[PDB]
Amino acid sequence: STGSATTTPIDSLDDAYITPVQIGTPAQTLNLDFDTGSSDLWVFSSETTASEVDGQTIYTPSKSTTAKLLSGATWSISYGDGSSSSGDVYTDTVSVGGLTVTGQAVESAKKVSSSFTEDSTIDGLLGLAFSTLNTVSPTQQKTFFDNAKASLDSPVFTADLGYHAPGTYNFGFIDTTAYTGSITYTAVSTKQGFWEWTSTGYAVGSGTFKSTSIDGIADTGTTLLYLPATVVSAYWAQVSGAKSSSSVGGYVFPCSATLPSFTFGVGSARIVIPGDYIDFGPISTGSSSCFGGIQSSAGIGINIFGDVALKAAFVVFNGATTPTLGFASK
Repeated sequence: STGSATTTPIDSLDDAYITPVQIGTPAQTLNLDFDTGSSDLWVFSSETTASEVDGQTIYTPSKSTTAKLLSGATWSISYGDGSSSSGDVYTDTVSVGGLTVTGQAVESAKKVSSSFTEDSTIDGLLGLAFSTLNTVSPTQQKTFFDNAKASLDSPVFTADLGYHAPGTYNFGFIDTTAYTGSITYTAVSTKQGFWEWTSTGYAVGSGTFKSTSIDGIADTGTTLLYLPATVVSAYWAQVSGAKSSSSVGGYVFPCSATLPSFTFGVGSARIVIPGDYIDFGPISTGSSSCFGGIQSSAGIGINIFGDVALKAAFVVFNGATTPTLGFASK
């Protein structure tokens, strides 16, 4: 089997991407944030505290003939941005782009933090990291991908995120028309439960490539590119007037600037992020200070190849017995 679903930016900045997901019988379609940095499939639901719902589409298990309470199971998750959610668990039929899993754990939110409430466009998350990170207790649950894997033509999924445009998540096949040149594969460590890999270096604009190992995670659920302070300083030093602002929470730059590209290494291959991808616009409406898309990972504890990086590539998440990651230009 295979699946193929379009993923669409939630706003004009590509802050996140939503992908329609069918849950239950008859289908209830919710728009979920596919997150390769976490491993819970959770949804706004008929159980979510009413004051914490503001425009989201909810899953109502009582209206699904295939829903079953997973008795005694609870979940609670906290994300790197400080947001959180928690609740109880149903199993139900879940389909993505024509690919169906029966008995998927669908984590129903009883509570969500303010950031989720305030984002009316995201109806929940679909985790695509390793199932060892799944938060369901006392019986840990598998991700949609883990459940689907044995049925897939090939044990892979691909992320093809657009810049200010829709893109695609495919399951079970590699669309050889969706990228240019060849795919370069690189080793993954699953020790922390993430799609963790080591980039071979970077360049700023037309500058020389610096060969240096940068361990980080491929995380579709993080907007920006978070890298070591040394690397980030080298980038922003090439932008007149750019500075790190503690009041704003990162690097800002004059909105009048033209940003240089940023290149990252994947083995001997190179992925180029155009300068425009690094512009996150005015810090507040009407400001002439713009927020940068490359930020320091210092104090996160991990480097994160978020959407800014991933959208510059066609990315293969290879979930074979020995997992790997592939990157191609597109």
